[PDB]
Amino acid sequence: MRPLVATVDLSAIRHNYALAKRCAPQRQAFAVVKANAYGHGAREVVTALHDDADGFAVACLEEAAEVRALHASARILLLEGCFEASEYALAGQLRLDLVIQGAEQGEAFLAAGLDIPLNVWLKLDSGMHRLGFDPAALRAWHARLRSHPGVRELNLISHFACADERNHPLTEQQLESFLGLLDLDFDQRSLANSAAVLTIPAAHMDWLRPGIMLYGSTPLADLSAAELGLKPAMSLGAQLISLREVAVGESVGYGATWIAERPARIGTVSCGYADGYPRTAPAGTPVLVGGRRAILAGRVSMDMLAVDLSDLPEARVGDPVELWGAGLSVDEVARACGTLGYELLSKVTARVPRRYSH
Amino acid sequence: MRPLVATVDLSAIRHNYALAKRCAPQRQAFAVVKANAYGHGAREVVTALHDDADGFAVACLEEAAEVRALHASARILLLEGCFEASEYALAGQLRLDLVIQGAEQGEAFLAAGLDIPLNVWLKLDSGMHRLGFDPAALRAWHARLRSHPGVRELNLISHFACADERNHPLTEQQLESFLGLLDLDFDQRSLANSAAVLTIPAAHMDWLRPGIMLYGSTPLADLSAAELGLKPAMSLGAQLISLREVAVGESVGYGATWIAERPARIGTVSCGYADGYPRTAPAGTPVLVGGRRAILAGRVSMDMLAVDLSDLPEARVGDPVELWGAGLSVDEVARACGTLGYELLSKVTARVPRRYSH
Ligand SMILES: NCCCC[C@@H](N)C(=O)O
Ligand SMILES: NCCCC[C@@H](N)C(=O)O
Repeated sequence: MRPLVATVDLSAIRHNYALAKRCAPQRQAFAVVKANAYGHGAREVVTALHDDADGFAVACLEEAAEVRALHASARILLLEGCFEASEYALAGQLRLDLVIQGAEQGEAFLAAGLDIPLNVWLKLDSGMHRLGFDPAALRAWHARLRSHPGVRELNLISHFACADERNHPLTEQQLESFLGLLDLDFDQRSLANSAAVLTIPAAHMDWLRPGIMLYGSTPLADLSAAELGLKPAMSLGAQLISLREVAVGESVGYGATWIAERPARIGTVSCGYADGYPRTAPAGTPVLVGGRRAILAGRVSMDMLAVDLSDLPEARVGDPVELWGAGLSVDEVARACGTLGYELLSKVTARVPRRYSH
Repeated sequence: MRPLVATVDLSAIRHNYALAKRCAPQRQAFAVVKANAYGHGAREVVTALHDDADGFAVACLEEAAEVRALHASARILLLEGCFEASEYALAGQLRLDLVIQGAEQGEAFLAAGLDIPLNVWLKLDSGMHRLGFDPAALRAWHARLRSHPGVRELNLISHFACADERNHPLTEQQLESFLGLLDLDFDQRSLANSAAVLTIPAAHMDWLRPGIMLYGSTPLADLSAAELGLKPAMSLGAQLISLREVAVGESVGYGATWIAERPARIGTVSCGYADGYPRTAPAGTPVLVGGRRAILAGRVSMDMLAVDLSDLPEARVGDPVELWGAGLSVDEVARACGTLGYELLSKVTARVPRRYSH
C-alpha cells in the first residue's frame, strides 16, 4: 500500500478532555467534534469519549445525527442551529440542543411547531460580528422564548474572537459584553473555547467548549501544546520513496523554485496536497526523517513531497517520515505554512487511511 | 441539510477530454483521475469516461483497484509504480501498467517474478529531480528489461517542471533529454501533461497525460480555462446563513483582521476550511452572491466564511453563494489565495456532498 497513514491516539484525546475538565472542575464541558472530529474520525472519537464527555457539540445536523446514533442519551449541541425548516422535526426526534442566532432562524423555530420540548441556546454576537444577536435583539428573543411550551432550557452562548492572543482588548470587551446579560434568566451559559478554557477562568461559565485542545494542538499563539500538557492525537506518517543526488545549479520540483548551491541529497516523500498537506508549504518547513529534523525543498505536489537530506547521509529509501505527530508538532508545521493546526488536521483527506491506538 | 454542495458536470469532463484528444488526434490519451479524480469523484468520472478514454492514470494501487473494478479491460497506469514488494502480485491480478523510477523499485519488480507479463514504463528524470533515472541508468535498465519475460511493453515516461510557463529554459532541456533516448526501442512514449498537451506539440509522443484540463481548470500561467475553451467541471455552492450590520471601526472574525471603514453589511456563508476552502483566503478574494460579484471579509473559519455585502443591498439570508464554478473560475479564486486550482479542487472534503448533473 501507499506508505501514508494517519494514526490517532484515542487515549490522548481522553487525556486532553480530562485536562480541559480540570480547568473548571465543578463545571461541564462539550467535546467539540465538528468536521469529523477535526479530521480524526467522529465515530471513533465519540466512542472513546462515550462515558467521559458531559456532552457533544457539532456544526450541522448530519454530524449531530451521527453522534446521536452512537450516544442515545448524551447532550448534543447544534453550534450553528438549524439551516432550514425541515431540520426542526429531525432535531426534535434526535433530541438536540438548538441554537438561535438570528431573526430568520428564530422565526423558523416558532413556525416549526415542535411538540417535544428542547434546550434552546440564544447566541450573542459579542464582537465576532458573523453569527449571533446584538444585546437588544437577544433580550427580545429571551422574552418570546422564556415561557414557550417547546422550550425546556433557555441558555446563552457566545464566542471569543481573539482569545488565542495573550492580551487583546476585544477579549475583555467580549467578556464584559457577555456579562451585560447576567440579568436574564438563563439555565446555562457558555463562553469558553479551548483558549478561554486554558487562560480565562472568568469565562468558564457553566459549559466549556474545548475543540482544538482535545486533539493536542495549541489554541494559544504564545504557548505550545507541549508547554500546556496536551498530548498530540494525530501522527501523519509517510515514507521516503526516492533518493536522488542533485548537482550544483540543478533545480528541484515545479517552477524550478529550489536550486542546489552544493552537492545535494533530495528525498521524495509519499505525501502531497491531495492528502491535506499545504501545496504552498515553503522551503525550510520542518519534517522528520528517521526521527531526525530535515526541511522541505521544492514545491509540494498532489501526491508527493521533497526534502533536503544533504545533512542526513544515513537516510535511505524506505525510512519513516513524520509530517506531524508526537515528535514534530502540527502547530510548528502549520505556522511555517502561514496557518494553524486547525487546518492541517481538518483537511487530512479521505484517501488517507486511519489507524487507532491506546 | 447543511447548504453546501459540490455539483459536478460529468459531460463537461467528457468535453474537455475530447478537446485534449483533438490536440493530437492520431495519438492516445490517459485520463488522469488520481486523488478521487481531483476531488470530482473517481467512480463517477471513470464511469463517464468508461468508453471515451483510451486509458486511465492513477497515483497508487488503491486508486487503480477502484478503476479496474469499474472497467475490466482498460489500460491503467500506476504513475509512481509500486511502493512495496507485496504490491506486485496485486498489480498483476489487476493487469496494471507499471512504472520503474529507481534502482530499489526496479529490483523489486525483478524479484517479484510475476505470472503474467505487464507493460513497463521507465521513468526518466529530465529536470524535475524527484522521481526517475538519469539517462545512463535508464539505458542500463532498458538493456536489462527489453527482452525480460515479465515485460510486455517497454515504454518511456517523463514529466515537465515548468510547462505552465510560456518558454521556460528547463522545458527545452527536459525535451532534449527525453529525445536523446529515442534511439532506444520503446513501444510507447509519454511526456505531455495538460500544459504540454495544449502548448508543446513536440511533447505529444504516443500517450498524452491530461489531468487538470479535464476538469476545466487552466494548466497555464498566462491563459485562462475560458480562453482555452475548457468547461468547468466543479461548482461549489453554498448559502448566506446570516446577515449583519457592522458599524465603522467594528471588526469581523478571528484576530479582528477586518475592520469596517464605512457602515457595513456583512453576510456569513456555509463554507469553511474544513470543507476544503483555503483558511488564509485574504480580504478581496472573489465570491458570487445571487450571481453577483462580491469579496471576502475576515478570517475564514472551519465551517464558516464571511463576505462584504455592502454594495449588494438586495442580498438576503438563503441566497445562493458560488465559491467557484461556471460563474467564477476556481483559477481566479486560487490565484487570490496564492495557490492553484489543483489544490482547491482536490481538497474538497468528504463531508461536502457531490451531486452529478444530467
Ligand atoms: N501539482 C500538480 C499535480 C501533479 C503533481 C504530481 N507530481 C503528483 O504528485 O502526482
Ligand atoms: N478556525 C477555528 C475554527 C472554529 C470557527 C467557528 N466559528 C466555526 O466555523 O465553526
